[PDB]
Amino acid sequence: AGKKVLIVYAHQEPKSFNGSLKNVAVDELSRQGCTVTVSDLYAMNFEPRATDKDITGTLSNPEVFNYGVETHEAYKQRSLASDITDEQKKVREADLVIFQFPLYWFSVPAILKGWMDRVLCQGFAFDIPGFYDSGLLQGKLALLSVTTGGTAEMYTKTGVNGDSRYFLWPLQHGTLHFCGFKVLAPQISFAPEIASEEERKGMVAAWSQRLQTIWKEEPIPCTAHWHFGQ
Amino acid sequence: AGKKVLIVYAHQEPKSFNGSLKNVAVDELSRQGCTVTVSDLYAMNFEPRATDKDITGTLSNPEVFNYGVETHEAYKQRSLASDITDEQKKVREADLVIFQFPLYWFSVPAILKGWMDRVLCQGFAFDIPGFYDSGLLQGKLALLSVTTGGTAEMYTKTGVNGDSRYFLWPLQHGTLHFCGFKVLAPQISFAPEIASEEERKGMVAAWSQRLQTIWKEEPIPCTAHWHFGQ
Ligand SMILES: Cc1cc2nc3c(=O)[nH]c(=O)nc-3n(C[C@H](O)[C@H](O)[C@H](O)COP(=O)(O)OP(=O)(O)OC[C@H]3O[C@@H](n4cnc5c(N)ncnc54)[C@H](O)[C@@H]3O)c2cc1C
Ligand SMILES: Cc1cc2nc3c(=O)[nH]c(=O)nc-3n(C[C@H](O)[C@H](O)[C@H](O)COP(=O)(O)OP(=O)(O)OC[C@H]3O[C@@H](n4cnc5c(N)ncnc54)[C@H](O)[C@@H]3O)c2cc1C
Ligand SMILES: COc1cccc2c(C)cc(=O)[nH]c12
Ligand SMILES: COc1cccc2c(C)cc(=O)[nH]c12
Ligand SMILES: [Zn+2]
Ligand SMILES: [Zn+2]
Repeated sequence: AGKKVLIVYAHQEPKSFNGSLKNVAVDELSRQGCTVTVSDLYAMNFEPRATDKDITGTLSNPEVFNYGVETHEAYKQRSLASDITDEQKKVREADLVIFQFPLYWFSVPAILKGWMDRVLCQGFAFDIPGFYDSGLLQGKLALLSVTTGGTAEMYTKTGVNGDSRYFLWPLQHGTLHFCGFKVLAPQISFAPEIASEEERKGMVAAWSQRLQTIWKEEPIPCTAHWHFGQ
Repeated sequence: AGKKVLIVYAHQEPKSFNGSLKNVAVDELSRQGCTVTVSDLYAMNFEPRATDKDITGTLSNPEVFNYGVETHEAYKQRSLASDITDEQKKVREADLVIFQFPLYWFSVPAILKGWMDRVLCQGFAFDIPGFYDSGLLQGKLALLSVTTGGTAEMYTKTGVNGDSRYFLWPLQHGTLHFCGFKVLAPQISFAPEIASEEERKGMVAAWSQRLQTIWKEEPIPCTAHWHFGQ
């Protein structure tokens, strides 16, 4: 409906399976009348390193540099690098944030890890206190749309990779829940490089079709039990 | 003696607590007669992004860029960027790789994420297929030395952060095990910033003491059961 979506997208190749998933999301959400923004990290050459270049003002302690202290202070003073504050404005206005990425080492590619490290700073995304259900991005929805090398069978409790939910923990809970997001169920598109033409088409359309009803979903309970069972 | 250690270190500040932990590791291993090499990622301005610049000369398929494929072929045809192959030589020669970093979003800082993404390429670290135990770095030891913001109590199974072992899974299992490493128990230095001066000394001194008999240690069983089970 009347909602803003930010898609944070992390793939080098527009003709990729990730690129297709990002474009069907843009096409489907735009069809519904949503306001849609994409941060295409590699095309923006997004800086992933957390450095002292991310602060442009007088440092709180120029003798011993502490990235988290300095960026928290910079956020309050408005002295963060503008690439960071550009992304913060997108996130502040968004009702839903979708992350579209290939799994790299059971996690996000580094360029996207750098977006989380630098954009989700203290004062903007959380405060101490003001995290988990009290995070500063409360009200907002987030969803991981992930592609894998490994097959769905590999990513089971007794498969070699363990259950797919296990590698979701640091991203869903440690990052998105910590910032206050409600987490929608992940979209995992398994092993598209191995899959047939028709399985690949089906995976694209399953995503497109789920997006038709995304505003009707409830978030997951983003708890240890959900991720690990027991 | 004779062992080679590589320390891959990811902190911006030489006077940091991470910096102190890296420096006692160098002091202690050097005292024992070990060959020691440090990759100081921030001081190297190490590139974290996985891009086509990682291949020199010409591409295996310059119409559709697939990073895994292109870097696999580059590795085989000795055509990877020299920042990558410089790291790979350090890893190839090392008996033990220590990673020293502050926890960022239940994981490694993006600069060290990019080291894993770009250094541990197919053909070097693992083959498809050719992993976990068919994994090309077998024989090597790896150890995560992590500092946290949250206290040990926060990091228990019913604490807000969940168990420490839960965030360890993508690094120890999805990355280090997958590559063939035997994984030594993690060194976790919980919450240095909230001091005291004496307890901080204590944590530096336990790390130094542990490194005294590091070569006597048995690896962990790097299993779903160790990370999640009872
Ligand atoms: C550094 C690194 C670390 C990795 N770590 C892991 C890991 O820990 N665990 C794991 O499982 N995997 C891992 N992988 C594998 C990685 O997750 C997969 O290679 C990636 O998820 C595949 O997605 P893709 O977009 O690149 O696929 P592509 O190679 O782009 O897609 C496969 C095929 O789909 C085709 N296609 C594109 N669009 C469409 C469409 N509209 N309809 C039909 N077909 C289409 C493409 O043309 C291509 O033929 C790793 C890879 C790298 C490089
Ligand atoms: C982007 C980001 C994401 C984060 N995500 C998480 C997360 O997911 N989970 C989490 O728990 N935390 C997280 N943190 C917090 C982070 O892990 C801690 O801030 C960090 O681990 C502190 O380690 P440090 O080396 O920077 O401590 P420092 O601030 O460098 O130092 C601690 C104290 O020890 C002093 N010191 C240095 N050397 C010695 C010495 N030899 N003896 C005694 N004292 C010494 C220092 O001067 C300082 O006073 C995050 C931080 C950031 C910026
Ligand atoms: C290309 O596929 C891959 C590349 C790198 C790592 C993995 C892991 C850790 C599991 C998996 O199933 N596939 C992988
Ligand atoms: C400054 O401390 C922190 C910064 C950013 C994230 C965390 C998380 C996820 C848990 C925690 O205990 N502390 C954190
Ligand atoms: Zn959660
Ligand atoms: Zn394992």
